[PDB]
Order: sequence, then structure tokens, then C-alpha cells
Amino acid sequence: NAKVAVLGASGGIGQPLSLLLKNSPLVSRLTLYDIAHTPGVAADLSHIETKAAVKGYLGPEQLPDCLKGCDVVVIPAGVPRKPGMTRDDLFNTNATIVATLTAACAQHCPEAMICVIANPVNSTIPITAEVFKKHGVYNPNKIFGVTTLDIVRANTFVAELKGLDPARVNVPVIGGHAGKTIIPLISQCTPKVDFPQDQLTALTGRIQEAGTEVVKAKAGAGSATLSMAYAGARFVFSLVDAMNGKEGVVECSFVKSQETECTYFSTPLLLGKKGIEKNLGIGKVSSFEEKMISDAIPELKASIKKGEDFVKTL
Amino acid sequence: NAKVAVLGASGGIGQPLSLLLKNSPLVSRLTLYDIAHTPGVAADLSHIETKAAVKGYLGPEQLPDCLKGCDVVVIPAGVPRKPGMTRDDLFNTNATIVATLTAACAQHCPEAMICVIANPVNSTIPITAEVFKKHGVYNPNKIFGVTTLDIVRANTFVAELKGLDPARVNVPVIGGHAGKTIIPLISQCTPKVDFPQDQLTALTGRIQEAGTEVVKAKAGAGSATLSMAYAGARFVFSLVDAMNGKEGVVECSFVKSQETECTYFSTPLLLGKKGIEKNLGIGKVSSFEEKMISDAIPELKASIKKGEDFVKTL
Amino acid sequence: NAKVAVLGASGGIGQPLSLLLKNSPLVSRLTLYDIAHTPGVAADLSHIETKAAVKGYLGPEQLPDCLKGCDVVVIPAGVPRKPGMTRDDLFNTNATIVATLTAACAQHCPEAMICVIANPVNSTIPITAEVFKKHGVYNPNKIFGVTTLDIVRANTFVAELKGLDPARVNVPVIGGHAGKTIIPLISQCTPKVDFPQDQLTALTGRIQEAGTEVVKAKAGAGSATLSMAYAGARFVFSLVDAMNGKEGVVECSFVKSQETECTYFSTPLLLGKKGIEKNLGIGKVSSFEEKMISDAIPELKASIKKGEDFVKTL
Amino acid sequence: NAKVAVLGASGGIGQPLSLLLKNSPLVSRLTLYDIAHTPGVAADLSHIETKAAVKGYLGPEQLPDCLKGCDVVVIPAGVPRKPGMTRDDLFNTNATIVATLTAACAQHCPEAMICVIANPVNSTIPITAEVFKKHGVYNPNKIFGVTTLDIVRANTFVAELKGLDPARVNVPVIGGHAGKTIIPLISQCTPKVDFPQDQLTALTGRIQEAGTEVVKAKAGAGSATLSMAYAGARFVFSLVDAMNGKEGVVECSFVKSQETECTYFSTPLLLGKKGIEKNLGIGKVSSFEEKMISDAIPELKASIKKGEDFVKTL
Repeated sequence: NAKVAVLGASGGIGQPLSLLLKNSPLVSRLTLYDIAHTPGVAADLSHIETKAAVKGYLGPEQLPDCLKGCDVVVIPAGVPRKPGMTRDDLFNTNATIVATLTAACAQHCPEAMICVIANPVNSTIPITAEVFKKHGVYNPNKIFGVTTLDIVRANTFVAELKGLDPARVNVPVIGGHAGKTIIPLISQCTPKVDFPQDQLTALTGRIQEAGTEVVKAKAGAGSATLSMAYAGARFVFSLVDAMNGKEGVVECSFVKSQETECTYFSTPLLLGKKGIEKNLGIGKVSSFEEKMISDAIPELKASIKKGEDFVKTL
Repeated sequence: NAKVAVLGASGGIGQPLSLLLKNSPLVSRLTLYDIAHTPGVAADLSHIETKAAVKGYLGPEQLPDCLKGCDVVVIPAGVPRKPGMTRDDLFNTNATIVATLTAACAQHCPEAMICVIANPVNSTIPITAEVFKKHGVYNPNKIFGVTTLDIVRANTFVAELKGLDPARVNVPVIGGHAGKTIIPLISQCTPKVDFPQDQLTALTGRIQEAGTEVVKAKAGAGSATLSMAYAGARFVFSLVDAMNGKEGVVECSFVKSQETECTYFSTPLLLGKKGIEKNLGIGKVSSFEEKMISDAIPELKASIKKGEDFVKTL
Repeated sequence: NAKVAVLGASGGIGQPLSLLLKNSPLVSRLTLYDIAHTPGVAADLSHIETKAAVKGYLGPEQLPDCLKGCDVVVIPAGVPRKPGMTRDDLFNTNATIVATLTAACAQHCPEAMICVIANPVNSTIPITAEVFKKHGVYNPNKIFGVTTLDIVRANTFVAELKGLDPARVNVPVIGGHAGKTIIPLISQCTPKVDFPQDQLTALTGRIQEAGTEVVKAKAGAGSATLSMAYAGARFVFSLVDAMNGKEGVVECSFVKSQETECTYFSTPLLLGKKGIEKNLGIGKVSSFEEKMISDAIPELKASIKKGEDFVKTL
Repeated sequence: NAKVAVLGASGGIGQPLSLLLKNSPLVSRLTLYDIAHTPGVAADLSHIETKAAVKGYLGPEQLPDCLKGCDVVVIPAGVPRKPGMTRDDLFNTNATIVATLTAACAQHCPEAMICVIANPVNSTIPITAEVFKKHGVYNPNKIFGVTTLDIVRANTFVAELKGLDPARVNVPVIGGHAGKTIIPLISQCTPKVDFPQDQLTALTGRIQEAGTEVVKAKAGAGSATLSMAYAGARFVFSLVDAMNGKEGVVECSFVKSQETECTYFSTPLLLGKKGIEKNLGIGKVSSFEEKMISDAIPELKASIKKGEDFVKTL
């Protein structure tokens, strides 16, 4: 079974994400990293009656030990938004956080699956790749920008409008994770759904700005933590099931891609033992959906460039 | 199709508990109450792709709306311990919180299952019962002091020592929830385990002081939260399974009892459609376990009387 | 010339108290101790344009370095109250904190003035004294329970009612620091003030419950911090000035005594180079005030015994 | 008889600031505003034996009552930096906070002195000015960006290197408050000091990034709070002294200026009853200092226009 490392385990996302991972029979070893509180979070989780052995590591001195033999590394670490902030306002802090932590992964568990939640994902994935490139252990099949929350939100909002059980809805979401770059493919939704354009546009904008909606609702107490923990655990479970030989596992994720002109893009991915087995690509989309893909590419390029430029300055 | 209310849903226990409940197909409605942050927590959780309708309530005016029509109310509300404190040290603050919240339950959802997590459970359950008596709606088959975390700990520690799958381990734990009153019935464990005496003594002590162990490890940042969320969720699920007619559902819980001279006591309970179907009692125990029961009684009685006396000062 | 150590410098009282000490011409060196955040606190304060050299220490291993050569040790360390709690609810944690910290003082700066702010003062001073006795380093003229806040409050409340400037009001307060052990001597007030018995009783009760009123006003966010830092600073400045040879320095403080049948009591103290120069005693009091002293004695003796018995068990 | 309002009085800066203001004989009315905790902060502070009347206000509804008849308004409200953030990263959040609070000032106490601590000061003072203009109550003599912490730091560092008492050191700092816009005029220091060129660049670098060093030293637990409180208090005292007719009070502050190409600039100001009595200007500076001024102007203009643009789209 899998050894999973959580970098930033003591934060708002990290604690409940670590709880969901500990509850899973797919995990046998769970290592927790942060700069504060980890030993306490680990002692807490270690009492839970599941097989996953839990250990907390504190400070960069113990970071190498945390990473040894890891099959998957999830990185919820990062500063959350306050009302008013854009995801780009977090770029500077989260870029150096992701740069520092992915360097440690490249040095200590370069063969591991790397799942980045830290925002803005549209720049932090490029950063992760370039950091891995500079260490000479670059593998684009094992680096994932976790955009799963966008799919989870689309499913819920569609299900609510159509009176369906969200657990049986699937809405592909492509592009990236910002405004802007979030493209819900309602045309490719299962079960098949039918919305008027004004209702479709409202639904689309709702999915696009759902992160901001939660920031407003929290009124300065941060951004999505619990739903983000759910989405992160879902993606890790999908990846680990696939690594154990489960067939047909498809998740959208922001990865190194030659699907569009963007070197990085989020599409549905067939997962497996090497990570990305096959990029299933964008597929058949509406004219409305195609317009969005075109409007988003400009921003994606900037975000990719910004992230790549940041690594060169190091 | 269960409707569940969480009173204290914005706290360290409450948030991860609410996440676990939201993730469950047993829950169709999840109402969250606190004095702060509930709208943000509910907005966060409402995005998760499960059927449970989530709503946040804030302030005294909204508490009745939160409770109306509930099948189960879980009360993690309360102040946590710091290193050096006993659970009894929290009595004066948490007794008032439990009194107020359980009074609201007696008025607005008297038929619901009331699950009290707030410590010290040995006194706050007596408070809850007396509050329900005052409102003329006391049903001892529906008031539960959640001691599940002790069983979860016992399962984990037994499994670690013997090298077992803790999912397969069930250790009955009786008495109450405070240092000396926690009595692990290792002799009644399934699968049956034999420990040499020195391991048995260290194991029993470890279970009894497990809560203090986590408080120490957290070093001033509170008590167990994530494992208490796990334990609380587990107990709610067992209760909901029983209400849906599932047979053979057994959980230990601190309830109104006849087993000893203590009017409240924790034993294994067969659960059913109206809560406690049958108190299975203490059963056959070792001499060592019998001695531990004898030692627990005076402290239990003292904690029980304290709770009763507090209600008489209201 | 004075070197002052602050034990608990990162806490709610500790940070503002450290700020006030940093701003004083009397302090040459300011060492700050805590189990978290001290380096950031020391760095923050070291930027202030005063002569005191500031350094932050972190964890028990660095406590000896923090204490070496200290002239005055201030101990604001400890857990604050939440609404509902009494000061004795903090006993178990704050007793353990005080016994540990004062044991380090007795070893590493036995000659220093020990100013204890940690509550309950009526027990924590007896604890401090017993720890110094156990190390064979007894000086009852150097151990102070900081009750200054009671005098500060009394001054303010009298001043508000009579329309005076609180800066020019002085009210001796004797006894201890908990509920009815707080005995303000309004008869000895300067300037002379005329209160009828009904207003006198209201004013006295206000002074006695002032700490509880702040806890209620803070509604879960702790106890008095800023006013406590002010009073702690005032007492440390008075003590240091007396150590500089300043004449006629008098402050009420809870110390080991033989003024009443309590072996510990707060009275006006003439301070000097060796700490307590002379205990000025109670002086002449009204009948109302004599009754309060008599009613206070049972509670004080019990708190003293509780504190002393705590050290003997360790 | 100065009435002082503190907007953001419950924050890390606001609480110790409010304490220092409460301790001063210059203040007669102290009104505290925030969105949480102010009643408790005011209760705490109201016990201190000084004459300042203290009142806590809570939420936008009580903001007019807080500001009514104020002579000075100090605004420490704002999100603090975490390691890796620039002050400009805080812009979107803090620009909204400042625009809201200053609009209320313009509506309810338009003749008061407005002192903004909220970062980035280089943009937030322009926001304040434009907001006041939009209400037609613009007075450039009464709006102050509090840069005093830069001077306090410069004094301390100079004094440390030269073995001087920092209380009797004065180093003018000009420009703005962000990165290279901080320009310490070591050539104008009193007493006169000579530094070799290598030390001067190091000394200048230390002063420029001093805020960042405290952020890193706090390692995620915020930015400077206690030194900022000290600096905020110093500036308010200077300004209040001058309003009572005290002569020769000089402070550097980021104000509306015609001293450079920039609309706003920090230089030594002579303060008076009207606020800015006279802008004392940059004065004679070295070639090194002239170079820094030249390099800084492009960044200052950008920050200025950014803040102006923000208000122009409300």
C-alpha cells in the first residue's frame, strides 16, 4: 500500500486532508510535515483505528526523513486568500513555498507522484516542473495540479439545479484554476443536461467564482479548507487506486500538456502505474465552450511564463 | 435520510466532524450551529458532491431553526484542555455551554438522539439529563455521552502491540471518560488477545492517559480534534444505521445505567430504532478489571453529583 | 542597570508587558522566554529606540541562559480564564508552570527578585516560596505576588465616581487576589472620599469582581492582558527604582508575612535594595473592612495550603 | 483633551497601540473600533489608572459614533504580511479596508488628523486623499502615512554600530515605506556619524528590509506589531503635542508633497495646530543618498497611481 506525505499538514486544508487520508484503506503510511504543530496533529491522528502508520515531522531538518520512500506527496501548504485578494496576490509567498518543498521532493523522493494544491496552480505547476528539471529528475507523468474541486463544484451545482444526486453527476472541467481559466464542459456532462443560455451562463460563472464566493462567506477567516480537503483526498485516492492497477480511472488535472498551444493545461487524464497513462484531451465541445478556451489561453500563458520566470531568478 | 445538527460546528472538533458527516450517504440534511463562522463553514461544505443539504446558523435566534426536525444532535461545543489541566478543570465553562444547548434541544427536538462530546462527559451527561427532566421530555434511551474515542484508542493500541489490523479489533471500554474511570475490558476483546502482565498494564495505562498524551503533544494548542471527529462521526453512523433498522449494532456509551451504584455509566449498548435497544451490561470480567471498576465508582459518583448540583443552582 | 527576564513573553500579557519594559530607562537587558514565538517577539522589540538589549529564548534547554545574572524575573506565564471559570480552575496548569519556572530561577538566579503574575496568586506564591525552600535558597523579602492591578482598578473606580483624576488617587488594597480575599481599604484612600454604605458596597464588589467582568467582556478571548501588563510594569518599575536607592517606594503585594494568622498576605510594603525593606502592615481600618478581613482569612489559608501541598507531592 | 480613535483596535498592532495611547496624559477620549473583540479590549483598558475615557465600538453601524468629534484617527487596520509577501501583495485587501474606513472619516470627522498605518502606505495614503477629495473635504495638511518605524529602526541600528544611546539619536528617513523607496539619510544623522562606505550600504540595506526580517523571524505569525505600536504611538503623541501648541515637533511622514516629482513623499515635517505647519524638505544630501532618491521615484509614482486608479473605479 501507498506511503503518502502531506506537506503543510497543520494548516486549514492539511489537517482535514490528513484525516481523510488516515481513514483510507489505500494508505498504509502517512507522513505529515509542517513548521509548527505536526507532532500534535500526528499524535491525534495516530489514535484512529485504521492501518495507516502516522508520523509527524517538524522543520526542514526533518523534511528529508518525511519524504523517504514516498509514493505520493500532496502539497496543501500555502497562504489562503482574504476577501479582496486575487489568487495572484498569493503568488510570491506560495511560489517560494512550492519551490522550496518541490526541491526537497526532487532530492529525496524524485520518483513520487507530486500533487500540488498550493495556489495559484497555473503558475505553481510550472514552478514544480522547472524545479524538477533543474534537479535532473523531471517526469511530466508524475506532476499534477489538483483542480478536482472545480469538478466537485460543477457536479454539485448542476445536481442542485436539476434535482439530481451529485454523486452520480460528472462534469469535466478543463483549462486551469483561476477566474478566467476555469472552463466547465456542461456539453460533456453525464447524465446529459439541458440548460438555456442565460441559465448556462449563470451556472458557468458560479463555478468559475465559487472559490471567491467561499472567501467572501468566511469574511477574513480564509478560503475553502474542508471541500478542498475532500477534493484533494479524492484525487489522491484516484491516483493510488490507479497505481494499484485499477482500470478506467479518469481525473481532470493541470499538467504538462501538448493538447492546446499552452505547455500546461488541465484535461481529463487516464491514470495508472506510471501516473498519467494517457491524456484524453479536450474532445467535442460547444461553440460557447470553445470561445472560453480561446479567451483563457492568454491568461494561462502569462501564468506559466510568470512561474517559469520565477524559477530562473532563483 | 438522517437529519443531523452539529452544535459547535466552527470549532476544532466541529469542522472535521461536519466534513465526515457531509461525506456520508446516511445524512440527507446537515445543520451547523455556532456563535461565529458557521456561514463560511457551511458555504465551504455545501460545495462537496454529496446529497446532504448543508446550512449554517448563527446566534440564539437561529438555534431553534437549526434543531427543528433533527434525528441526531452532536454537541462538540466546549473549551479544550491545556497541558496540566484535568477534564474537570473545564467543568465551570462547559457545564453552562451544555446546559444552554441541551435546553434548546429539549424544546425544539426532544425526540432526537443527543450525543454529547463536551467534557467532562462524566458531569455533562448528568446535566443534559436533568435539563431534559426539567422540560418534561426525558428519555434515557436517547441521551449519549460519546466515549467512542476510548474504544477507538483501545482498538488501535491493541492492534499495534499484537500486529493486527485495527479495523478487525473491538475492545469494550466501560466506566466513564476521565483518567481513572476509563476501564478497557481487554479480557472481552475480539479477537481474543493474551498479553503478558507488564504489557497489559502499560496498555491499560496508555488507553487511560491517551487524551492527556495528545494534549501534551499539542503543547497548548488544544486537545484531540481529528480523532474525536472520527469517533463522533462513527457513533452517529452507528446510531443512524440502527435507526434505519440495521441489526447487531453495538457501541459503548456513557448513559443512564443500572449496572452499579452509579446512576450513569458506560457499557456496550445494542442500538435500535429508538436509540438504546438493550444495555448489554458489564458481563464477565477479570479480577484486575473488577478492581478497576471498584476504583472508578467513587470518582464517577462525585462527577455525577457535581453535574446534578450545578443544575440546581440554575 | 537592571536585567529583567520575562517568563511567558509570547503570551497575551507577556508581549505588551515586554513592550512596556523595553521602553523604560531602568532596564539595561531584557531576556524573553517562552515555548513558542519568542525569537519573533524579541526581533520585533529590538527595533525600538531604547537602550535595553533584547534577546528571545525558546524551550526549557535555553531557560538557564535566559535567567543568568537576572536582577528581576517577571512571570506572566500561564493559562487565562474563559467565561464561567474561577481562578482555581487554572490551578493545575498554572501551578505546574510556576513550580517548573521558579525551580529554574532558584537554580540559575537565586538572588533575583521574583514577581509572579500567574494566577491564582493566593496559591502560586506559596508554591514559589516552597520551591525556593526545597533548593535551600530562602529569601522571603524577594518573592512578590503582583496584586498591583487591584490597586490600579480601585484607583480608577473611585476616581470615576468622585470625578477625579485616577493618576492622583491612591487606594490601598490588602488580602489576596481572588473574589472576597480582595479587600480595598477605601477608608485609607487619598484623597479622602465620602461614600455612603450602599455605594461603598457596590464599589467594593466592583473591585472584587473586576477581573471576572473583563473575562465576560472578552467572551472567550481570554482575560485581562493590557491592563495586567500596565500593572505588572508599574510594580517592576517601583521595585527597580527601590533597588536604585529611591526612597519611600511603597507598593501593596502578596508576600510571606505575619501580619494576620495567614502566613501569606498582601499589605503595603516599603521596598528597598534587598526587596522588602519593611512590611507596613494593615494600619487602622473601618468596621466594614475588619469584617471583610475576617471573612477572607479562611479562603486565604486554604489557598496557601493547596499551594504548599502541591509542591510537597512533586 | 484630545479625542483619539483607533480603527483596527483589536489587531496585533491595534491592542498594544491602544494601551500606549491609554497610558498618555495627552488623551482624554479613546474610541476603539473593529469588527470583533473591541468591547473586551475597551473593558480591559478602561481599568488603567489614567483619565482617558475608553469605549469600544463594533461593526460598520457603530463607526459614526466612534469617529464623532475626533481630533485624531489612527488606522492600524489591515492584513499583515507572511514570509515571501511584498507589501504590494496586501494592496487589494487593505485598499478596500482603507477606502471604507477613510470614507467614514470624511463623512463623520472630516477635520480630524488621519494617520494611516495600513500597508502598502505608498498606495493607501493616495487612496485616503482621493476618498477625501471625492467627499470634497480634502486637506493635505491633515493626512499622514505613518513611516515613523523606519526612523526608529534607523536610530536603533546606527546607535548599535556606534555604541550610542538610541534615545538620543535621530536619523531622517525619506521617500516611502516599501523596499528601495525607504531612504535613510545617514548624512543628516545627529549626533554626526561617519561610516565607511561598505558599512553604509549594509546599514542602509538593513534599514530598508527591516520589516521583512521581522516577518521572517515571526515565521508566519505576522509582521511587526509591538515596535509598530511604539512607532504609531510616538507619531500620535508628537501630533497631539503640536496640536496643544508644543513647538519644534518634527516627524517624517508620507504626505501630499511638492518636494519631488512624486505627488506624495516622506520628508521631515514641522507639526503644528493645523497639522503640517511646514514641510522641511529633503535638504542637503550625499551623492549616495541622491542616487537612492533617483532610483526610488519610479516605484513611488507607480504605487501612487495604483492607489488613485483604485478609488477612481469605486
